[PDB]
Amino acid sequence: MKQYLELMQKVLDEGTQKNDRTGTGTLSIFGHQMRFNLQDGFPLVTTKRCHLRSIIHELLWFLQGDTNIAYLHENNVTIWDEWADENGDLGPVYGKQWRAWPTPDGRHIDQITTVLNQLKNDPDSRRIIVSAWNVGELDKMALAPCHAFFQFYVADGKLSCQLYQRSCDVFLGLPFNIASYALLVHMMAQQCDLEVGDFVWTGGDTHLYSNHMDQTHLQLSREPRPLPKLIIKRKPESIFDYRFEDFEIEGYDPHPGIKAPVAI
Amino acid sequence: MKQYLELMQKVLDEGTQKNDRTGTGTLSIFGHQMRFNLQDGFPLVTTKRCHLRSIIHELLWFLQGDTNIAYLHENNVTIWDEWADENGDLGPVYGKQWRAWPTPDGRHIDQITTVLNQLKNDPDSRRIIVSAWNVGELDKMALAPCHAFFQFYVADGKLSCQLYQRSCDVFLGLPFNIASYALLVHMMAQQCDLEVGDFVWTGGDTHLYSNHMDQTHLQLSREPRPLPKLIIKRKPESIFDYRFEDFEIEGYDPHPGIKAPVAI
Ligand SMILES: Nc1nc(N)c2c(n1)CC[C@@H](CNc1ccc(C(=O)N[C@@H](CCC(=O)O)C(=O)O)cc1)N2Cc1cn([C@H]2C[C@H](O)[C@@H](COP(=O)(O)O)O2)c(=O)[nH]c1=O
Ligand SMILES: Nc1nc(N)c2c(n1)CC[C@@H](CNc1ccc(C(=O)N[C@@H](CCC(=O)O)C(=O)O)cc1)N2
Ligand SMILES: O=c1[nH]c(=O)n([C@H]2C[C@H](O)[C@@H](COP(=O)(O)O)O2)cc1CO
Ligand code: NA
Ligand code: NA
Ligand code: NA
Repeated sequence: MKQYLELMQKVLDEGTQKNDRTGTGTLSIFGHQMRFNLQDGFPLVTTKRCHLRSIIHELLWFLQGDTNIAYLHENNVTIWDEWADENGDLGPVYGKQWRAWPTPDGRHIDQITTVLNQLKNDPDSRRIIVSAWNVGELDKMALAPCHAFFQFYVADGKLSCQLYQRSCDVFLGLPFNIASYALLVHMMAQQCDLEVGDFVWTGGDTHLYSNHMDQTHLQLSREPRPLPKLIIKRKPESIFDYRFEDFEIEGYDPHPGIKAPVAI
Repeated sequence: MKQYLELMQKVLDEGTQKNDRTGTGTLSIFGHQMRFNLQDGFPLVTTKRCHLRSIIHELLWFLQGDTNIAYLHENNVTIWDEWADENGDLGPVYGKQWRAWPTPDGRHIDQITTVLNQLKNDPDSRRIIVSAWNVGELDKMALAPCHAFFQFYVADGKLSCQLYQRSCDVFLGLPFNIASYALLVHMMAQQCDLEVGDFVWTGGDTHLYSNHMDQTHLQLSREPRPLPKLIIKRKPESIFDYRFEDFEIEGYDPHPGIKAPVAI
């Protein structure tokens, strides 16, 4: 995507060399923002093939409030493998915080249900937020959330969303993270009878790993292609009733996939 | 400031009409980002007179963990009067969440001490974060947090900070928000023996109130003046031990103040 390839070139040209948690090393910038008008097309990177199978199941898993990777296994999804405990648990990561944020007094807040009701009853609200950054449970989480915080917004019948990503592996993570939240905006918009607006991506520590450089130079040599179109084939009874089969990406004609080793 | 006046003009050129909680009406955009290199000067708006005294005291109050306006009144600061209850209490807003975020298992997390220790011991960490968005306590707060989430970053011996402001009153609120976080970066950098880097401001619902329009255009007719310079005159033994008199602002030569009504 044009904005994505501009970010990748900016990190190369302007990033500072950092040592990181993994010992791999990165080039890093701090603070970036991109905007995708979702009526221009679904923002799925075209300069390498990105597989949505795993994205979609993961988002459906988040929405079910699930943090045990069994559901992912049942669908041959392995991306949470490293971090699950001997019983297949990750602790209270995204799904738990989205669906059952615990109050200090033993109650719970369903942030997804709250946002749905805010969009349907108070669409002008400036407080339509889902946060995974539960400070009091970070220690129990298998991994600290990268997509920390997102906010919805309604203007002129269009639903927009902004994601704050505290830490962004530009090569391996960001294509999938953009697609996940773009998919969620379409789902939310459908359940609230809204049109789709913008997906705004904001990054904190935005980096390229030092062993992703050959892959980065290859990708930057490729020209982007027109964006595909997301079709939702069925309107479920609620945001919690979608199925993998409900989604079709029409007209996705990407360049070949690019493999690179993940920093553990 | 150049960046601030460009934001005002963008809301005016690109914003849409929204009703709002307060009944006033706004012109708003969703998603914005701007940067202030703090080595260029202290980013206190010059195209109207802004009163740094309230900004400083409010920040010292936050850092104490206080959420009652009595301290502010001891120092003739009235900016929180409209939302306090009969006893001066705001509920568990910024200061409480910064210093003592309550967990479900009875603990409290001092996020300011946490990020100070991360900056001293693990400055490459990608999760040097303070959040005020405590979902489980929003209903106890007089106002939901506007400057909701911020992240620190270190490169080339300089401390940077990014704020996610989910809701921004551009004319009345934003000048105070920018200066407050810039001051905090200087204080943190002092305590960590770092130089100052960038303050990155990111906005969610970024709006001009309908009854701020004549004031906004008056300000836009003015040329920014040179940024003032912040001098800190002591190194306290901790981030919690600063005093109002430790700060001096040099070379602040603003255009006249512009009065506007706050939306309650
Ligand atoms: N959907 C999603 N994506 C994730 N990437 C992701 C998860 N779920 C959940 C967990 C973990 C999964 N880890 C993996 C990601 C990718 C592969 C992998 O090899 N994929 C292939 C094949 C895929 C396919 O076939 O379709 C391929 O893609 O080709 C393996 C494991 N993550 C977190 C995550 C991390 N990071 C960065 C920021 C920092 O570099 C560092 C954090 O470290 P720190 O705490 O110090 O900041 O990980 C992001 O940027 N975004 C993120 O979501
Ligand atoms: N809608 C809304 N709600 C909030 N709670 C909120 C904000 N906006 C924005 C920032 C913060 C509240 N801080 C302030 C900041 C400034 C003033 C103020 O009075 N400024 C004028 C004087 C006006 C006059 O004399 O008529 C000046 O600068 O001279 C009041 C409160 N929080
Ligand atoms: O620091 C601030 N900066 C700021 O701009 N505001 C403004 C944003 C909104 O106009 C208003 C909050 O109202 P609301 O929760 O509906 O967004 O106060 C409020 C605060 C309070 O800290
Ligand atoms: Na940038
Ligand atoms: Na504590
Ligand atoms: Na003190």
